[PDB]
Amino acid sequence: GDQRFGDLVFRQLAPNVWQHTSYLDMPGFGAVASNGLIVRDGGRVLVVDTAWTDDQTAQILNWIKQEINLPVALAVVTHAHQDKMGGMDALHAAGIATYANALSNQLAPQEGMVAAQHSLTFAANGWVEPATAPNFGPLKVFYPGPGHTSDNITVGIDGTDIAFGGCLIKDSKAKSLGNLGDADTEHYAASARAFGAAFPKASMIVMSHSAPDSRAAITHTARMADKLR
Ligand SMILES: Nc1cc(-c2nn[nH]n2)c(S(N)(=O)=O)cc1S(N)(=O)=O
Ligand SMILES: [Zn+2]
Repeated sequence: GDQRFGDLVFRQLAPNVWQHTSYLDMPGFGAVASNGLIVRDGGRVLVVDTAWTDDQTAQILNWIKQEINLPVALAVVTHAHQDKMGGMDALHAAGIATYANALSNQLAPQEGMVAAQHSLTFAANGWVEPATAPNFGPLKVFYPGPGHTSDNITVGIDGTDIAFGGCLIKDSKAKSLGNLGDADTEHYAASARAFGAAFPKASMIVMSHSAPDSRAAITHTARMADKLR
């Protein structure tokens, strides 16, 4: 099921969707996995999140070239942390248009990241303003509210039963909400539930640090976050 390519792992989730996995070795802690997505939309490819580094992200582009052999139209990055935006330079060097929440772009310098080249903005209910997400095809971007970070965004894949929660969502058997360093403990539970309500028919929930899970990943994350309030 899992395909090893260089230092990365690729898993096909649907006929047109793959999960990319990259690892960062943390001294005395062990290797930390981070997941993103690759979506084929006809004659082009769309990417959600970079890998931890530029070299790992260049390896994602190399896998796309070999396995799909279609051009990457754009990438969406889900917040200004290393696991999601660490490889922006490799996207830019390749000529790929990059998009992130305007807030992620504003926080990127303080977070030691390079901003995406375009900014997404959101309505009062969390849905992306469509003029800011042109020709996004099946990528349905939703800002669920502050949680893992104040800028965290999520992506539903239209035409599939998949939705990507990024670092906001943890798996159904997680014992904690992960790095809470930049988190909004007050609003986390409502943000997790808002992601679930935005994509109510998504049955496969993809996240940054666990393998794809059922909707119990959303409800369990919300239940752990209810304890932070
Ligand atoms: N272990 C780890 C977990 C998280 C995490 N993400 N979501 N929940 N926790 C993050 S993140 N996205 O930066 O906040 C980074 C690391 S590290 N120190 O780079 O290994
Ligand atoms: Zn993060």
